[PDB]
Amino acid sequence: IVGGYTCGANTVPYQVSLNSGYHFCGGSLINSQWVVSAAHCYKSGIQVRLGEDNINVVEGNEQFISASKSIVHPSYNSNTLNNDIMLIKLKSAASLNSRVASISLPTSCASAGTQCLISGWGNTKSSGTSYPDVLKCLKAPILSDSSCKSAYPGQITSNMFCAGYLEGGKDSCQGDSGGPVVCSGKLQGIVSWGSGCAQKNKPGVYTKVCNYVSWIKQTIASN
Ligand SMILES: [NH3+]Cc1ccccc1
Ligand SMILES: [Ca+2]
Repeated sequence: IVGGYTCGANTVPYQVSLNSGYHFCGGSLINSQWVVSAAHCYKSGIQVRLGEDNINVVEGNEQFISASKSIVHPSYNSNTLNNDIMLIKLKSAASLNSRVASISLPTSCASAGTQCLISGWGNTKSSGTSYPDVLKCLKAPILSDSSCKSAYPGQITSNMFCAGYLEGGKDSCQGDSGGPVVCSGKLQGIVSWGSGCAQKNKPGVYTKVCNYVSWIKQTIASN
């Protein structure tokens, strides 16, 4: 996250870190046994880390649970990043409390102008590299589809939305991928892609979760 603020420990209780020896992507806890992330975060050998603030220090609220199954969306296209969504089942259920909690799925799609919260452990610089150890947060609005398509001609599908600031300065970045965009207490987006971080006229692009609720619910019910 570029241009954000330190969230505070366990203030984003649905945020997870995906770990393969190191943090590589975010995700969101949607019930005691399932996480949703980006398909472009797929790899084998995922450990899900819940209850994290500092990802390099054991602070006492962590739960570390290995994945038993990963399910990339049937129509994910790695060239265009259309359908950039994946489900991860945990080998055992997490223990839910105030500091480790699920986030609700949306019943309706959020409109442009809605303010959302984006969070992650990704790069904090637009030029160069500095990775934080504690969770960073950013408040940002959903942009109109017309502004999003104007920023990225030929690249925005109905399964994507833009959020952020056309003036630049504040954005998600590498290492935030897979993490949550929460608006009005519901999971509306997944950090997906963009051109660089925090550049003028190049806002972040997010997977539009409201288009996937039926797939999520049916997949969880049968796996
Ligand atoms: N600035 C949006 C973004 C770029 C690369 C990875 C994740 C997010
Ligand atoms: Ca920790």
